[PDB]
Amino acid sequence: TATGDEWWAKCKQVDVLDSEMSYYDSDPGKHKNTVIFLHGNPTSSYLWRNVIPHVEPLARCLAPDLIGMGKSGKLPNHSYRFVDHYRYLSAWFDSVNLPEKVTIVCHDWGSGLGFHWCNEHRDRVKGIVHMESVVDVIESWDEWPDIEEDIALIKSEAGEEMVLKKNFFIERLLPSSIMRKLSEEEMDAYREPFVEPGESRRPTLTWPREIPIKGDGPEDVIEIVKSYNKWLSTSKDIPKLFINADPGFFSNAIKKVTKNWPNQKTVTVKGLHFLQEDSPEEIGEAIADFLNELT
Ligand SMILES: O=c1n(Cc2ccc(O)cc2)[nH]c2c(Cc3ccccc3)nc(-c3ccc(O)cc3)c[n+]12
Repeated sequence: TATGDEWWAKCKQVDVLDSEMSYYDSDPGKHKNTVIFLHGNPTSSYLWRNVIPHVEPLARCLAPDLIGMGKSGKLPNHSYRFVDHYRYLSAWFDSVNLPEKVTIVCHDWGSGLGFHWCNEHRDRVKGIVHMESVVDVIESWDEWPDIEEDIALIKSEAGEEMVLKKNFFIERLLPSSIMRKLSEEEMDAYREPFVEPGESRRPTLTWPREIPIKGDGPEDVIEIVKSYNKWLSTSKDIPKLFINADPGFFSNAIKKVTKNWPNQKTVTVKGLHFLQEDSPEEIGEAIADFLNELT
């Protein structure tokens, strides 16, 4: 239904350091909860468009486009590592009138950014809802989807060609992990940030190169994931909602990683990796119920 123009015309923009980030912000009013939605690779705030209306009745809902993605600014040095994204997203957090306690709803690399933000601002966290999330370092490939060889390929010089020239993540990976078929308006919304070939597509390539593989990953990312995984593994006072996807992609592995995490509820919905496009109403209602139980 809702087109890219329709969605981004509901969004605001805010200067962030040298650049600017676009974001959805629900209409100002009286509200008891503030919920931030973080997408990952290769999507944008558009990914939450059908989830958010089920949470807005009870929360101010923010959804930023990460730097270089959606309608946020492109960085001239083309450097979009995890640590760069966190720099701009942290500044964004500081610029949108957040109350003292927020709930984070995150997905894919958005969960990596959000988990790290929560671990660094533990006093600001009311709750965490996560799905298909970066919950741990990948220490043995046998407990995870078998993408070892794909990651090796994407780290190779063939990565530049697959992504920058052929837009592999948008054109092949994205539709392959959505059970239904996206309308052309929906698929154009995901295309829009990356229509120009070359370095405009750089974030969708840098993101998989950051994947924290023990002994094979960037060590700044590994150290961050290890530290937020330790903290999460005993976060007794942080109510957590793991939305498990069936069949999912990482969902099976995440179930095993977090089986002994305290204060995590699990709700299951139908979907592959981009579960928001297959079960948005179930995902939004679960978040609504989760916030309702918080009070
Ligand atoms: O880093 C990657 N994350 C971040 C992440 C890590 C651990 C975790 O628990 C959660 C999230 N995710 C991916 C995905 C996921 C996906 C995207 C779209 C469709 C299907 C699957 N797929 C790849 C990849 C797949 C083929 C390739 O040829 C190259 C890369 C890489 N990552």
